[PDB]
Amino acid sequence: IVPFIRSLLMPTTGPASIPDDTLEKHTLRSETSTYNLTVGDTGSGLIVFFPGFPGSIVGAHYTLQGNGNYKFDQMLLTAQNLPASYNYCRLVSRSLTVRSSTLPGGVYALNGTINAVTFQGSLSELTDVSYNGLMSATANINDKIGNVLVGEGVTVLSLPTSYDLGYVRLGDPIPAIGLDPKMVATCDSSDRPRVYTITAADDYQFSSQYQPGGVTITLFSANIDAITSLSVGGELVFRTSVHGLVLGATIYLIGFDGTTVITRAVAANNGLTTGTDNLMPFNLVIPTNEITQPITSIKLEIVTSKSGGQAGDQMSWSARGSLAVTIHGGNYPGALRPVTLVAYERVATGSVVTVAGVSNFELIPNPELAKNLVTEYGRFDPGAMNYTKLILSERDRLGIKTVWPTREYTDFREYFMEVAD
Amino acid sequence: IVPFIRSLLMPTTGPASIPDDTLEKHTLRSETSTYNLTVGDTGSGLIVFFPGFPGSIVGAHYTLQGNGNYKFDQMLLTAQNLPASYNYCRLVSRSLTVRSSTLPGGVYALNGTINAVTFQGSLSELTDVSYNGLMSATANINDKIGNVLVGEGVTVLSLPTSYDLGYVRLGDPIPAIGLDPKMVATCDSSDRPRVYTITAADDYQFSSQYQPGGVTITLFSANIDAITSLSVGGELVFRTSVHGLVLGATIYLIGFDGTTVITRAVAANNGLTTGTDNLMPFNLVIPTNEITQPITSIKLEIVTSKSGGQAGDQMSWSARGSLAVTIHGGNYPGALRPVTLVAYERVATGSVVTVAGVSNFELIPNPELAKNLVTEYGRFDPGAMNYTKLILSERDRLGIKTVWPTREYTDFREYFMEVAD
Amino acid sequence: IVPFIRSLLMPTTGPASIPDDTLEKHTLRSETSTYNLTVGDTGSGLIVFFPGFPGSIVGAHYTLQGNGNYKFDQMLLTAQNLPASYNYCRLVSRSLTVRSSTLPGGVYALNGTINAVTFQGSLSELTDVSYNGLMSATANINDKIGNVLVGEGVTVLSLPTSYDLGYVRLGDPIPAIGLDPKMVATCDSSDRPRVYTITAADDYQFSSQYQPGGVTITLFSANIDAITSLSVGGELVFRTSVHGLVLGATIYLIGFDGTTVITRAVAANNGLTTGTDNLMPFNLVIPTNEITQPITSIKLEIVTSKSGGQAGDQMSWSARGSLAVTIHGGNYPGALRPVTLVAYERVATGSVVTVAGVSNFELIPNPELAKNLVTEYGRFDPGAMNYTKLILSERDRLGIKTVWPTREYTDFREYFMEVAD
Amino acid sequence: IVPFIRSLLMPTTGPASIPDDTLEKHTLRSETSTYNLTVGDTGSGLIVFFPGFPGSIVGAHYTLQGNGNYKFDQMLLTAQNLPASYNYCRLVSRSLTVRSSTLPGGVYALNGTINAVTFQGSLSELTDVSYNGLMSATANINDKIGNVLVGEGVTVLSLPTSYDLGYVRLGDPIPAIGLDPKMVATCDSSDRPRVYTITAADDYQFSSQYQPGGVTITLFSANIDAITSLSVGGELVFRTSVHGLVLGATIYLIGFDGTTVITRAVAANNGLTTGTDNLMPFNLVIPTNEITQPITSIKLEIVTSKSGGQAGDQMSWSARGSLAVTIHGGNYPGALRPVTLVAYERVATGSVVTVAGVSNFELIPNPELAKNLVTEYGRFDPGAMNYTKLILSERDRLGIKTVWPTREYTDFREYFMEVAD
Repeated sequence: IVPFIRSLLMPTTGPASIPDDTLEKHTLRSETSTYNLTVGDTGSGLIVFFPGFPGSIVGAHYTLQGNGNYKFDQMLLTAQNLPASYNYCRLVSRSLTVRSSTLPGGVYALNGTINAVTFQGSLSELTDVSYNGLMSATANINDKIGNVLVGEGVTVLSLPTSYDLGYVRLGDPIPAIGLDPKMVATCDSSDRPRVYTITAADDYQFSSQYQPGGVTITLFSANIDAITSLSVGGELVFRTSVHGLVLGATIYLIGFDGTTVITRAVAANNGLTTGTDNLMPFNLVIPTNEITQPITSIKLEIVTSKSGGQAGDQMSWSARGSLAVTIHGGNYPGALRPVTLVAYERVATGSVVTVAGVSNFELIPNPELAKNLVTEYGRFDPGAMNYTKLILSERDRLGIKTVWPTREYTDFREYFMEVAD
Repeated sequence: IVPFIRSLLMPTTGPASIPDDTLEKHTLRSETSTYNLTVGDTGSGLIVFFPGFPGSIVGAHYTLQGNGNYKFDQMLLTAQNLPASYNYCRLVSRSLTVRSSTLPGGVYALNGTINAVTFQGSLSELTDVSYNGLMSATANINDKIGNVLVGEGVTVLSLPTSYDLGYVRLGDPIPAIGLDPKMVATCDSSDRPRVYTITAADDYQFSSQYQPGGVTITLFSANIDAITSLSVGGELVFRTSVHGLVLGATIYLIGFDGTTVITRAVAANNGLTTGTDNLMPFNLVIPTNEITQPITSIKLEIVTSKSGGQAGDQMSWSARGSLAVTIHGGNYPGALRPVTLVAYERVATGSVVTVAGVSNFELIPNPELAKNLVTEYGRFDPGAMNYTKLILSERDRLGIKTVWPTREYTDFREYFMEVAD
Repeated sequence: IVPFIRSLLMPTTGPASIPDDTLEKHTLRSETSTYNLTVGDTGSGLIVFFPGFPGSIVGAHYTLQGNGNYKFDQMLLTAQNLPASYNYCRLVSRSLTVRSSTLPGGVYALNGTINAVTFQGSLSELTDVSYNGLMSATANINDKIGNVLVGEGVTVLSLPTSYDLGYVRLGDPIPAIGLDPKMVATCDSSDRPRVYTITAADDYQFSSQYQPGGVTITLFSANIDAITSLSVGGELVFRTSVHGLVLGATIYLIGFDGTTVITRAVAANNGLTTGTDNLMPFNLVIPTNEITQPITSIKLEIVTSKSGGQAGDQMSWSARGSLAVTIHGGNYPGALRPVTLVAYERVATGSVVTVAGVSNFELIPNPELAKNLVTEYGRFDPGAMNYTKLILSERDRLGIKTVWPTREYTDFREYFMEVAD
Repeated sequence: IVPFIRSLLMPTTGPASIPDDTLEKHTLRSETSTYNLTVGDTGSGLIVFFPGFPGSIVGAHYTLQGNGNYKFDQMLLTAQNLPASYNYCRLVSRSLTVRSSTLPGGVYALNGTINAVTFQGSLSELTDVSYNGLMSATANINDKIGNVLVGEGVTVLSLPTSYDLGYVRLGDPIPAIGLDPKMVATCDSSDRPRVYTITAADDYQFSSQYQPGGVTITLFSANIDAITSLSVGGELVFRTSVHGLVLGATIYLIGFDGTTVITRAVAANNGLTTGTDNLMPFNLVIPTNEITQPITSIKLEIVTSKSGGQAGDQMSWSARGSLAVTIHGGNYPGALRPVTLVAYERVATGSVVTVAGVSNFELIPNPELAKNLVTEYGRFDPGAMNYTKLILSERDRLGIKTVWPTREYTDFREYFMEVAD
């Protein structure tokens, strides 16, 4: 127990039912997140948070490098894997703190500052993720924070991205036996899916002379976002006057760090018939476990080649067609929607950047846990929503930020927490 | 600023946040719609409006013809293309006025009357769209209007089709580079998709003697609705005792005027094996930009033919199978749901029918605009919803129509607007 | 007499002192503006207003043409030329009405609609001046108006663009005798000048083979705004390895209709020395009387040529340098700042578009009129400003527009004018 | 939203309209400033702030050196370049914090103290900029601060330098196409220009014997200030009895660090005629982009030389004449007017000096942004100004400083911020 507003503004307090109209028998839980990330050779890095993620995914750590590129480090998660025990969930509140806790055994460099912003969009949508670039990702003053000393730390508060949302299904494993030992079956978050429609080519003319092994072109590359399962569908129709051409095609899903996270054969070894229409369907389904880090983009590669060939080939074809990437439950707010970036720099190489937080949820147990876990509709307390609405409404005057300098936030935890001690 | 009810009942007033439980940081906007449509040779025509469309599509103009058929004229849209600047949106209120403004340089014919109704369904669902046919599309007296003088004009008011709806994603373009110059990548409205399942045939027997070029049959034709992207999936399995038959199949998407709006090859040039099962998959994905006018139906054509053939063929096969048309975000209310028809007749050929309106939305800026556009949760003012509920509840006693004679509506704009002048 | 708010919201009422802190002995005046513009062959046209212009310039009329170009018609002014009788001035309020009053002797075509917007910028800054393009020039709903019947008309209200502004000096003629009969001497509006700095070229390389008469290139072309006097200054330095090159340069000031409004020789017939630096100064001063229509842009043309020349010239030079266009009193708000466009279309060719309005000012008489005109500081009435501030503050809720459908505006003239009848 | 006083005294709070009489439709924005400056070999440096700068320029960093000279490091700016999105602006409030965040990897030297003052004049007007020299730049006790520990930090608060000021035009780029790729066209801040009139010489006699290449003298050197565009005009008349003398002249604009920031040829290679008057005009126009660091002075150099010459020359001339340097919008308060210096010393070489702040403005969007950005007159709340006046009036008793020890300032953020938490 704790009035929803208390939990909303100070999640470390514990959970409370969200006072909206979504009346479902459920249970409440608090999940911690503790990490001791290590600073890289550059002393700069980036932590990406999914403030409203309806599940155990909290964020991911990337380190910046000499080449100015990022290198995925690891995913930031919940103390326990919710999908393992519950099937449905809803985020009530969340709070996290990035802050350094060490100093290499050979340094006294207070070194370290932090910049943080809350982008109203998906990771791939950011137009600039440099330390200082972040500062202008939003126009909202209460969603930024500049040069906070790393020692002091920063606090990330998760304000609501909408209420009266339904429950999300965690990527819980459904019962299933198979021949393959590594076979996985799960019921994924589907509701409110995101769809990206890509018109790869509209009668695009291709041509290059022969080549042993074939010539390869990257037809397109688009920015998409995904943390959980998605699927590509659609079809590409090819036409050619040439004889004996064998097309090969592969789709790639690239991580935030430029790394290829997933690769699939849309159609390898395909023979093109002169004159007739050559259909090349897409039937991709990428499961969650295969997505080892956030997907920032997708690209299509086509490797054209001919059965014989000399210097005489001048291989050529024409392609028309569009695809449709569908990331399940992608449009459920907070699932991919708001991203909070916490960038640090000048931090002593090797020093630790400690992350600690709490996530509160409304959950529905899986068949097994449901036998010992009682569920109930939320406690009823009038005007709880109105007050929330009022609060949020007057959010900026009240100074309720999403990214706070831990000190300021701490003083707020009395500046409206000096009642019921 | 303007109490939601003021905006709801008089949209020309400006926007206001919807007082529901969907708490999201957003921005408010008003978009105008101005058109000067020209009357055809018949002096009769039809304007189709999508009252609750969550975006820049307001409606479409069709002109009636001698053959008694309609001819699509053009789409009615918002002053600016929202998907270009915002990614998510929600309609707050909308108001439009159809009314004549001219008279050919050789006429003094007051000529012109208007009939209008608000159908609780998709365009294709209308059982009669004739001038007088409309009058009985709904049983609600406050959703009809008969023989309003065209000079006087009519006003279309957009009442809520549900509240607490989430944001819709506009067909905004996602970042992407490709080889084709005319390559398009966008993130479409997906949430609350509409699905039509069509069982094309259940062991349907086909047979006709040979024919040079082949014989062609239209397997089925069904009414579906679509304004934005959709996709057809499924599969048809064929069986045949005959040898060397090559099946060809194409899908058509027809406009409201009978015109073919889109055509795709589901599978052209396919060879049927005697005895074995012959699978014919569907992997269609129709992007929005390709839909030049509302889609009222879909049909499948199969062209069967044999490799040799004389008078000896008696080509025959059997097909089983069902498809599944999915129009993304189709079931989000107002996306396709309520259609308001404004039919006019007896209007002087060549005279202008002027359309003017305002659409108010709650919007979320795209990554670029988000750097100068601040967003906030809606202003909190208690009892705003209740009053709305009350108002709507007592909607018919209060005489709040969706289609008004501009005069009556004008007097209502004082009959409940004579406060705060 | 009339409370400033009465005058502000209903200028046809008469003048009143502005209740700000600019305490100067002055006099009050109302000036009418009556015009009967004639509709062109296209039936479409554009009227440009300078709502806050501190003087006798009200606007200008342009007619659209087949080639889709505009043709300046004439300037819209005050009943009398203020600069002739006063030296200083300040605009208190202004109101204007565009509306058709005729119908060719061979037509009964109600034909005609109007679109109007108030752009927060100079004329040249508009990114689209088409009939429908205007509709999205501002995001403010109360600064647009769509498809108003031309017969009904539109009313342009002039809201304040800032208060506590000083007096502007009218282009009044100063005493002066000269040898030239057409010699003119005046004291212009200077305060708050606008400055445009143009870096024409930074070591720009030029080269083309000989040519009798020379080869001519347009170095640059930029958008600037001016209605009254301006002046170009600066300098271009040239370098050349070639011998005997004679450069010629001219500056053009182009009207809104593409027409050249003014042309001046920055430096015609100039000999370039090989090796040394060749300075080409600008000392232009364009007086008001020479500006026959609003200046939308400026461009520089350089005609290079050689003393001898065959096919052997390969004339070439390099130029570095920037100019500085200074439009006197250009940044005084309303002097060029807000432009209100009133576009009409479908209007019967030959029909009259009547313009009528009133402008109220605070004025200081010239030496001669000052002998019979008594001046006084404004009448003091407490809270006049606050109420104004309050009103303007709550401007959008109150529905106070800058462009109104004359009918609505008329009803407002009671909806807040039903007191003191 | 936030009462102007809250924003004024605690800018990190957000923007609010200034409650003065300058009524203009506008928009409000907060811009951050984050920098991690590095301490030089001397451990001492100087940060120069322009507290009231009406735009994106916040200040500039200089490092002190062994030779006791400063070396410009870089300009301190706003998170985003305002001139890129807005055309007009007005500063509401500003707050900045200089403070160290590191310590070299080989030190434990708390080392570091700060001195800060707010000079009521331009940078070039300071009579002493040494660490301790600053302490006596003002007599106001609340505009100084001595030996604040660098670790603790200092806070720079921006008090009003006048109200009821008009909007300033940002150096926004005006539309323009040219032959040179690096051609730039912009509309600069002009209103309230500063003018320096320099009488270079009044019949100054010059004479020196011949010299190959010529003899060069620096005619004059004066202190002027400029951060944005300026222009030099005027003329020098020369007289000589000698024959065949070719004068060359160049103007230099020197930075705060003694470095030449800009150099221009006023007139290179000029032949002096014996007896007649020899005019040497100035037509300089220095654009903003060329000013890479604040200009602290200007000087004129004249290189006299003769066509022939042996030991026989005794070159001599006489010059009369005065120039007029005009820095556009230079006298708009805060544009150059008050400078706040933050000097640090004894800081560990290599350690970081972190700068962080917020700037709040009232802005007018450029033509493009104006289509999605709504503007409004300021919110009206009575007595807001009076209270301000009262506050400022009693400024010293209340202890409202412009330079605070971050600790004291922090406690003030409760000592008058313990209301509305």
